[PDB]
Amino acid sequence: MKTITLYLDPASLPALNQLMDFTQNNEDKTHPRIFGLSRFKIPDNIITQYQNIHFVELKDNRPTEALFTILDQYPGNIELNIHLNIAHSVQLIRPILAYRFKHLDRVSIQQLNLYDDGSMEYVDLEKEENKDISAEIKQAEKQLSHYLLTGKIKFDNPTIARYVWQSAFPVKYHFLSTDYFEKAEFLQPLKEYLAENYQKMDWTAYQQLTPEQQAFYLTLVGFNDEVKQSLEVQQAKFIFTGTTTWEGNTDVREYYAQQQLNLLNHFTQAEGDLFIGDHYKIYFKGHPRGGEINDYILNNAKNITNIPANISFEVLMMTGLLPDKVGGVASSLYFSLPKEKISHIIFTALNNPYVKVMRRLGIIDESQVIFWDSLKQL
Ligand SMILES: OC[C@H]1O[C@@H](O[C@H]2[C@H](O)[C@@H](O)[C@@H](O)O[C@@H]2CO)[C@H](O)[C@@H](O)[C@H]1O
Ligand SMILES: Nc1ccn([C@@H]2O[C@H](COP(=O)(O)O)[C@@H](O)[C@H]2O)c(=O)n1
Repeated sequence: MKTITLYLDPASLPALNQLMDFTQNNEDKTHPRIFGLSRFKIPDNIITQYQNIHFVELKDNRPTEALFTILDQYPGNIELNIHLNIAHSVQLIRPILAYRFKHLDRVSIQQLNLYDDGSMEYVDLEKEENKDISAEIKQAEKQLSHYLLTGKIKFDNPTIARYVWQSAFPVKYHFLSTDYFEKAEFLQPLKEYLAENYQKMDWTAYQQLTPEQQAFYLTLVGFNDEVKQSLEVQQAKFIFTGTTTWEGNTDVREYYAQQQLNLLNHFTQAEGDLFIGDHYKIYFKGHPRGGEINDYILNNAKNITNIPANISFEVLMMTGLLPDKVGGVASSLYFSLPKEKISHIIFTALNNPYVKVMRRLGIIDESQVIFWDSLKQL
C-alpha cells in the first residue's frame, strides 16, 4: 500500500538524527514525508526538489489538527513510518492515534523509530532508582494498551511508559547513552527487556554519506561556509556553550541571562575560577531556544565570535571542527563530546539527578561539582 514517513520533534537532538534519516533516503523524490520539526526550517530550494512533502506545526508537544488535512490526502491504505522524540513520544503519537481511530480500516502504524530528547531521558530515569523496574514495565505495558484502545493517556510511570512501545509496534530506539543502560544496575531489567530493539545514536553517519549528501545535510542543519571558516582559524579555540530555561517567567529568564554571562566571565577572565588561558579564541554557542539569554551574552560580552544558536553542537563533530576546549552549562551536547575537550561543566549537591547521570557516565569525575550560583559576581 502506501508508506507515509513522519518526522516529529519539538526539540533538537531527535530532529538532527531524523534529518540524517531524510538525507540517507533523499534519492527518492516522491516518498510521502511530513516534517514536524519545530526547530528546523527545510530550505525552499530543497522543498521544491520533492513532492508529497508536508509540514505540520507542533503545539503542546504534539502535531496540531492540521495533521488530519494532510493525511486526508492519501485516501488509500496508509502505513505510518513514525520518527519520535522519546521523552514526548506519548503526546506526539496522540493525534496520530486519534486519526487512526477514525480510519481504522485503512490507517496502520508500520514502525517507530525513537530518539533521545537528550539528558532529560536520563535525568528522569535516574529518579526511577529505588523502584522495581521489572514491575513498572509490565504496568506501563498494560497502561499503554488502554491508551491504544481508548486514546486516553493515564500512566502510573510516565518515564517508563516511554520505553514500552515494542509491546505494540515494531520499534527501534536510538540512545544518546547505551552506556547508561549498562552502568545503572537498577535498570538491568529495562536493558534486558529492550533486548536488540535499541542502538546508540551513530555520529559516524555523516562521514559515510556521499559528498552530495554531506552538503545536503549541512544545508538542513543550517551549517553555512561562514561558520566553517570561522572555526578553521589557526589558533587554539574555546567554545562557551549556553543553556535556556523552560519557564516563560521573565524574572527567571533574566536571572539565567545574568548568571550565564557571569559564567563566561569565570572562563575567560584572569580572575575567573575557570580561567582557561589568554591564548584561546572564544566562541559563543548559544542554546537554540536561548532567545533573550543569547542576546544578553552577545550584547554584554567581548572578544566573542558567535556560532548561530540554531546550529547543533554535534554538527561540529560531524564535520571534525571540534575546538580544543568546551565549557558551559550542563547540556545534552556533553554526552557525545570526547572527554579530552571538556574544560568544565556547570549545573544550574549530591542528590541532583543530572549530576548523578554525568557521574555515572564518567563525564564528570569525583570532582566537587560546580553550581552556577556558587560563583562570585565578577
Ligand atoms: O517542548 C520541547 C522541549 O520540552 C522540554 O520539556 C518541557 C516540556 O515541554 C514542558 O511541557 C514541561 O513539562 O517542562 C519540560 C521541562 O521540564 C525539554 O526539556 C526540551 O528538551 C524540549 O524537548
Ligand atoms: N548551547 C547549546 C545547547 C544545546 N544545543 C543542542 O541542543 C540539544 C539539547 O541540548 P540541551 O540538553 O542543552 O537542551 C543538544 O544535543 C545540542 O544539540 C547546542 O547545539 N548548543
